[PDB]
Amino acid sequence: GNSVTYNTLISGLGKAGRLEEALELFEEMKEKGIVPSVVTYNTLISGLGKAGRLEEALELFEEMKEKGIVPSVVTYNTLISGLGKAGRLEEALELFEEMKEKGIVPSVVTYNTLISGLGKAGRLEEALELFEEMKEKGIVPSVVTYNTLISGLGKAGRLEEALELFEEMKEKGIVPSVVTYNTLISGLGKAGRLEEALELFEEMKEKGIVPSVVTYNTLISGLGKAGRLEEALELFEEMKEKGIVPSVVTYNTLISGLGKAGRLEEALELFEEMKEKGIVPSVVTYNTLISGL
Repeated sequence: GNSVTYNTLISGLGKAGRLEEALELFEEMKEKGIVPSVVTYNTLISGLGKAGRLEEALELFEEMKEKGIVPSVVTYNTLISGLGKAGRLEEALELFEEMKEKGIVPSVVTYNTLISGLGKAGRLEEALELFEEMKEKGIVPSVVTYNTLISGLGKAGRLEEALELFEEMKEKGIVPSVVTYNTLISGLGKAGRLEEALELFEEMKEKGIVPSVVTYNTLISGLGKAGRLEEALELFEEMKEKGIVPSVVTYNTLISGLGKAGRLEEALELFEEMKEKGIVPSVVTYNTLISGL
């Protein structure tokens, strides 16, 4: 047993999940003073990552550094992924800087990862810039990345820039996720801009993706306060003739907007129809029927 034996053996242990034994195997691949392969390090360290075991992985990465062994994307990208899941962002950005300083090219999933991170930790403006580096060196922003920026801006209330990133999204060709559109919906909705919203709902239902219940709900909430009851009923019987389950929020909304605009009976049979589908009639609905008699 020299080298590649050990390595493939580790390929097997690794895939089997028998990792501690692999680490110990490394201990015997080191005690007698031997050098493993970059492949081995990659896999072993990847396992180290997946199973949380991160710091040891870093130390082994440094050990690899003192061995002259050159990392390779998936290596770094892993490290990064690890540090990111644990939110140790800045250190990972540091190592990423090391990466680009040693000539190795950050991938797309790389930036995607960083951005996932920095977005999660809110520091957005630091990351938009990473993303713009990302375009300036060519690498295509996958839907992941974009949607990240989108949710970011969304909760940050930059609004406009996002829509730009959104209308430069579809134009670039890539497909806008569902979560995207529903979040955008939250965007325009909060701002109470029904028009541009609904038209983006038109722009989404025309591309082959299906709106979540949340979209409907909020939409008809905005409309719920907007007094355009009719088109809301339209979207909600459409909701029926689309399959989506009307949440208690939605039903309570319609019934409240109907409780805002009299009609009475329709809402009562809507209340029956609400029960027949199994639901928890919230007291606010009841009080809605109170404030209308």
